[PDB]
Amino acid sequence: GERVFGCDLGEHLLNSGFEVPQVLQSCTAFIERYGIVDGIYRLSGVASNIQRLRHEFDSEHVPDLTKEPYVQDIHSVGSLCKLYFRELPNPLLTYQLYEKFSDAVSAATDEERLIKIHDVIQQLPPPHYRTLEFLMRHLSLLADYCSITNMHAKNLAIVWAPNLLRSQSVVVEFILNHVDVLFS
Repeated sequence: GERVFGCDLGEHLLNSGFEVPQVLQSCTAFIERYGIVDGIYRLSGVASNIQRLRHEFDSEHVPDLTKEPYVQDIHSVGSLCKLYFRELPNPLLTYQLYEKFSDAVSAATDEERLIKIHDVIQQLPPPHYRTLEFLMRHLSLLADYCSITNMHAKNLAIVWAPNLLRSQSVVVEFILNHVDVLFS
């Protein structure tokens, strides 16, 4: 189409043919291999570096992040990944389900929260469902490395939630902590 950043997620995936966005695949693949570092997603890239990457991906060009000059500035990749989500015109968790997600996590026990959160996730439209599963599995994998990155699930969810769920980090942390059962 005409652009990637700011394009509705469903429209973008209809256009590209990918299960989840190429930019998400590229950023996560890079981070999982080369970005297992202190402060992943906490620290930020240099703005000029983020805008360069944005401009490339926004043209549907896939830059080779694993080669210089990209391979050095890990945090521009993490920043870019978050920014893709921040610019979606309908957030990842969707406007339609925003209140249901909040209410779900407000249940009194983890069992009831699990059931209620599950029921909300199951009504996400397919492009949102697939993209959320892929992101949550990436952040769960990263949380395994928390002794290196100093990024536990709680802090991953705090940095991420504003980009994903808007009209909150409790909802995102709960999904992250239960990704295997919620996407089984």
